[PDB]
Amino acid sequence: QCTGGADCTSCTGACTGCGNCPNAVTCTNSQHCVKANTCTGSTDCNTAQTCTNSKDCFEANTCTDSTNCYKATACTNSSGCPGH
Repeated sequence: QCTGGADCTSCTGACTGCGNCPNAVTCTNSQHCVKANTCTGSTDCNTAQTCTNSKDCFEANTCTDSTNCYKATACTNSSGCPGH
């Protein structure tokens, strides 16, 4: 269709397995959800409010299976969250 694989930087919707998006609001997985409202099993999460395996969950309230949870509330097996 447009977003499916490991390369986007083309569509302007939601990314689901690419690695590089333009102005998408969110992305499901991959590595390029920095300016997204919500990053799941991905990374770059400074604008979003949560993650599920992102290595940049700074402004995230929930982060499971991720690391570097700059100020988190719920953390189990993640890094940068309540524990360090």
